[PDB]
Amino acid sequence: MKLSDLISRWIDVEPSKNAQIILRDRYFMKDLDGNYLETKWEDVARRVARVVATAELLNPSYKKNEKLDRIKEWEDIFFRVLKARLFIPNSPTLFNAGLGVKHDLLWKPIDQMTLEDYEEIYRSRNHLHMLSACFVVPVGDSIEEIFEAVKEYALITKVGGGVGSNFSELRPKGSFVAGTHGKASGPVSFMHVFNSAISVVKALMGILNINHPDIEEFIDAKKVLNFFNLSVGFPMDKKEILKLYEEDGELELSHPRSTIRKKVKIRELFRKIATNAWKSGDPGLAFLGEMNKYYPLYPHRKINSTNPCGEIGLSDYEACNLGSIDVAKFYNNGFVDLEALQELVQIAVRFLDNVIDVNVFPIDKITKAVKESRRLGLGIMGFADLLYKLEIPYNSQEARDFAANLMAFIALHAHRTSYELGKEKGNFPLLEISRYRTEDNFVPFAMGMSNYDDEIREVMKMTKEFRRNVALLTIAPTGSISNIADTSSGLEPNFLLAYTRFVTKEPLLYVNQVLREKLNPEILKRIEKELIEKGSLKDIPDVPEKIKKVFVVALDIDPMDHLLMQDAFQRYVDNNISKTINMPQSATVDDVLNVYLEALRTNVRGITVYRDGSL
Amino acid sequence: MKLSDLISRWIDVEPSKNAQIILRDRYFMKDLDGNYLETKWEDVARRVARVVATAELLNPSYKKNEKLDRIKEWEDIFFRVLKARLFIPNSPTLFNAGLGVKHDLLWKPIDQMTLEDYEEIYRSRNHLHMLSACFVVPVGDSIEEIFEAVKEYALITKVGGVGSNFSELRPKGSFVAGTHGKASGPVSFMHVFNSAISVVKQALMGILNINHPDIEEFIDAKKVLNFFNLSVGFPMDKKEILKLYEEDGELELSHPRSTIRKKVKIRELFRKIATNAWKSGDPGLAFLGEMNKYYPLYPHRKINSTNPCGEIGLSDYEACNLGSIDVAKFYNNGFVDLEALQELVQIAVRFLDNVIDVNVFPIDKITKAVKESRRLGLGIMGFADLLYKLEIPYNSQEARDFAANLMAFIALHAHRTSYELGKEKGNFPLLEISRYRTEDNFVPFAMGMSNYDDEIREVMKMTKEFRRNVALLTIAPTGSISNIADTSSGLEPNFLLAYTRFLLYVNQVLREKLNPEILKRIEKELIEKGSLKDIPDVPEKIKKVFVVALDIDPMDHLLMQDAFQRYVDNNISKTINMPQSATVDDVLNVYLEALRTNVRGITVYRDGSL
Ligand SMILES: Nc1ncnc2c1ncn2[C@H]1C[C@H](O)[C@@H](COP(=O)(O)OP(=O)(O)OP(=O)(O)O)O1
Ligand SMILES: Nc1ncnc2c1ncn2[C@H]1C[C@H](O)[C@@H](COP(=O)(O)OP(=O)(O)OP(=O)(O)O)O1
Ligand SMILES: O=c1ccn([C@@H]2O[C@H](COP(=O)(O)OP(=O)(O)O)[C@@H](O)[C@H]2O)c(=O)[nH]1
Ligand SMILES: O=c1ccn([C@@H]2O[C@H](COP(=O)(O)OP(=O)(O)O)[C@@H](O)[C@H]2O)c(=O)[nH]1
Ligand SMILES: [Mg+2]
Ligand SMILES: [Mg+2]
Repeated sequence: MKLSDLISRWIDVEPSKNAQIILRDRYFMKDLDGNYLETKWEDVARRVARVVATAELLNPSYKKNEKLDRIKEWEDIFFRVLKARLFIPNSPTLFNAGLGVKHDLLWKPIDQMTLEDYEEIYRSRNHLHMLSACFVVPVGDSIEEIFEAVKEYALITKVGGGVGSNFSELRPKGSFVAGTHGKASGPVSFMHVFNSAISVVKALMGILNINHPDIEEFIDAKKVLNFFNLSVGFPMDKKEILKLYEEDGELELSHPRSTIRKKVKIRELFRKIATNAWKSGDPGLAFLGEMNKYYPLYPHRKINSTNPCGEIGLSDYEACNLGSIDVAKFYNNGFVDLEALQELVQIAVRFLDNVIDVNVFPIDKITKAVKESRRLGLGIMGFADLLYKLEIPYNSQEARDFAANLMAFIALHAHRTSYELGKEKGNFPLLEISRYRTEDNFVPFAMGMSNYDDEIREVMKMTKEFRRNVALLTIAPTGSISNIADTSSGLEPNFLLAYTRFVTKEPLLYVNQVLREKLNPEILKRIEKELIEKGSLKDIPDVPEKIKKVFVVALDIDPMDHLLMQDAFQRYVDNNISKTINMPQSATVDDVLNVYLEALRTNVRGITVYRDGSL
Repeated sequence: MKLSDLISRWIDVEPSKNAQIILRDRYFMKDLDGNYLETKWEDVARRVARVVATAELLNPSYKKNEKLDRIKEWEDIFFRVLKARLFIPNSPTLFNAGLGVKHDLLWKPIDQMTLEDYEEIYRSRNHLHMLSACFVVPVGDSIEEIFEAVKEYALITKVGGVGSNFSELRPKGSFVAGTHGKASGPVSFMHVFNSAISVVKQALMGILNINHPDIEEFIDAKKVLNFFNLSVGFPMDKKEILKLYEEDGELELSHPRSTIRKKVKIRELFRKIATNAWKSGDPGLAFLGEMNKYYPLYPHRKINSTNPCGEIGLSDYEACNLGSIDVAKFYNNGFVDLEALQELVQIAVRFLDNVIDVNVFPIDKITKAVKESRRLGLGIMGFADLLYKLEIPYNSQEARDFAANLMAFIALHAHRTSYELGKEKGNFPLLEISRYRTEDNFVPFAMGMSNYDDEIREVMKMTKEFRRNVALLTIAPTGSISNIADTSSGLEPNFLLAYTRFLLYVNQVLREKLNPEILKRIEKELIEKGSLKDIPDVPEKIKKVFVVALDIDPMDHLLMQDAFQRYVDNNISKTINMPQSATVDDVLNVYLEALRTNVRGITVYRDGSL
């Protein structure tokens, strides 16, 4: 089917009542009187579309005469595509698009739009029209830098971004300084200033490397640092670490600018991490090494840290804007409609590329970084619900293969578009010095799970000359936009099939739409209460097999099947993937370690685990 | 007696065992293995004397061919005055002078020094060569400026004490034309500063104006910010606030970037301040308005904060280096040796003024605000011990008249030294646009309790043409330097006559004027009861004279602060000590009196509080 026909099937469907509460809450614009400028999703769509379309001015391929009706093509498409809720950019894009712009340009009917209107939009974008979500900033070994980073966190947060850092440069607690001669506080201490800053500018990523002398104390640093997610950094190769472990080897903890040295059994270090994650979900693992392995600019540039949820490895001062396709709405008669998914990837990658052009950053080292690489994060949401529609159990193999294929297709046409764009609009500045140029068989992910592999290699070849973006794909958690879209989040399985929203306060008993659209209505009413008490189908009498096997939830799916699904997707994603490894209450410390080890033998770039009943 | 004879009396009097312990712990320079480069107070004195003498390199009135002689004469006068402990610069000067300078150079004999040697000292001063106690930084109403400020706190603290007025920060809940938000408030924002300092190894000043919407929350913000002293700012005239209180009127709380506004009874507010001070000692009162009244650069520059102990009111990015004279060493047969004192005062001013030129700051706008104003903080210590020798009770009008004359004489000669350095080296860049120039009869303290006033008036007039410094005087706490000097602290009475602190003292003047054996006898009781008051079979004359802090009532405390402040161009560190049984009304009563006197701030501590 044609995108245009699918759009016509979605465009007049309004968001549900649950999304609407969310929209009125933080998403509809409010004039300084506290009033409402937007009252319906449609309006937000109009605003965002118009503004993102605006980046077409900067297009060297357009002449004049043509430029107007042209931007009026992209605004309509972008518009149609977001009204349908077929593609949605990260929240920042939706809050801040067109802040600074005059209130009568943003919503006026399109065929009253003039060329000068779109130039005015371009110019009126103020210092809070920050349309991206992920940032990383460094924190060098120095006070001037430490406290400049605290300032940077604040400002990025003011504008609605999430940021992280590797703190491994900070010399250990106890070090010599002069300096001052007072002794170095250590990174775990300095992270308190980071924590305190954000407590007052109303989540962050904090990484320390496994070989830092203070690591043991970091692993323990939330037993506080309540605005931090913490992960343990592995900048060496995965294989190197897995080896050392299986030999019961020892690790040298040391730092360039100190004389503090220690040796620890790596198994014990892992046990310490495992226990704390077992206890409370922190810290995660970040396989920095593995991220660099696939980084076009490594070792010229370096990936040292992820943003708060791990899904973008970013170099210093680099940011990345994201958005996601609801693959659930591409379900056509037992198949994913590839003909409509392709056009939309085409459309989405241009949209996201356009965002960068209309974007404003609090710190122009970040503006620089961004213009230089133009790293995007096209992803998906609604995947679990799509598995539902296709009758594929999440925890299966079929599911992972399908996943790998879906992702592979998207990867393909996403990059083919970075191509057609690097042609039409000019290469991302740093192409030349990238592994796309000086390498040969450079692929920004592992592959090995799809037919599309060979076509992908070609394209990465056609990409030695034309390429708008260092990278293009990710899988975000989509905590909010999957809500807006009425669909499951990112690549996660549904946590529950049924729960109780309270109206604001009344029992509104929500059941998953697809469960409704498939399981018998009488059956449902019987089981409902029990489903909500147990949070799963599996132990419920008189529900057919077909259905318990298809409509699995996160806790129905064992840790390993989670891990392996993450692997399938990482194989065709250039950035990382946000994935919680859910573990049953009855899981042990050993169970966590085993997850960790498996993670080591797969192509996952990080690890988050969550034990049910932990916190 | 000439200063140089005075010097000969004290130069060989060894720092006491207690003083020497302190010197080792934190003043004697150590080499890069924790070995001792300095083992004697004399070494400190040499090093500091020489570094500061080096400033003479930049003297425009010396020809290149007299410089070496002049530089060495200053090192020598500085060295002697310091070894004798007649005058001592603020700790940072002790800690840091000479950092970055080859060792073979700091302590070498003066006879052997060349013009090149001084030049090598001047040019090898590193970024830790930070010689000032007191800083104030602005904290403007943006995320940008708030976190810049925090980084400055970090930086100053890493090398230094700092205060801010947080009043620019829109009230908690305010509209943020920035974004979705609601401004967090000055108080929460101050938590970032406390947290930064909890982590940078080196006390902080936090001020919020009485009429900022968050003042109530502020006043309670320590009923944490464990690193802050807090004060209420009164930017408006002291008279105006007294009137309001007497009329039982109301104060509007507002902020130029908020719609948050509220009315409060000034009395209930004051009583709340006082209630907390009564419990805990915080917050103090900072009479900003009264600091601006005497601020030569007002209204073009403005004073919004003090440093941590409140003794220097400073404009944005301004820093100030302190130094104190031990006035007890000036006692001579019933009198203060005013001849000797005047010479030291001239030296002490040049010394402090030279410290500027060899001082390195960690932020260029401080370098600039200091070069432009050249504010000094010459003060006194040993005042209480002096009174003992003079047989004058601290709690009497006799002491306070003595204090005013004493401080008036010092003020006199200091401003007169400032004229002379103005003439010899050049005026403080902003002389031309200050009230010493653009206004007649301007005086930067209230005067009014000395025969020296007239004389001070005309030195101020003369200072129309030449003036090296916008301001010269303070009275600092002198917590550590008065120990280095074996004397009493600032203008404070001795807190105790005999006491063990971490071991044993016993007041040296009391040792000297008390009948021994009937010291031995009573010594047990005094050491526990903490006063001579209720020990019998001790005069009387001794009882009257040898009073301690808790023997002196709060008004006698406060009026001594008044007496000195009439003759100090900056402010004054004085604790108004209250007995345990004092009441919240006794504290209000202090404040009311504070408002009538010429005091520039208030600190109260009730015995038994914390
Ligand atoms: N005063 C301090 N207290 C605690 N830690 C400090 C202090 N000053 C610096 N540190 C920590 C911060 C960094 O982790 C590290 C480097 O400090 P920095 O400000 O760079 O000193 P420096 O660079 O002048 O001396 P160094 O050459 O030793 O790095 O030590
Ligand atoms: N996200 C936030 N959380 C808490 N307080 C904030 C936040 N953002 C700003 N503030 C407070 C900090 C300052 O006191 C005040 C000013 O913020 P600031 O960054 O100056 O906004 P702005 O200058 O961009 O716009 P404006 O000054 O016109 O409101 O608001
Ligand atoms: O409340 C939030 C949620 C997310 N993020 C950041 O936005 C990224 C994308 O998260 P998600 O897709 O879950 O957010 P959404 O765009 O659906 O609101 C996260 O990894 C974080 O870097 C953030 O700063 N604040
Ligand atoms: O630990 C300290 C003690 C004092 N001061 C500063 O020095 C001023 C005066 O302190 P004092 O005279 O007691 O210090 P000393 O010169 O005796 O070391 C204070 O208000 C602060 O500005 C500081 O920065 N850190
Ligand atoms: Mg450094
Ligand atoms: Mg602002």
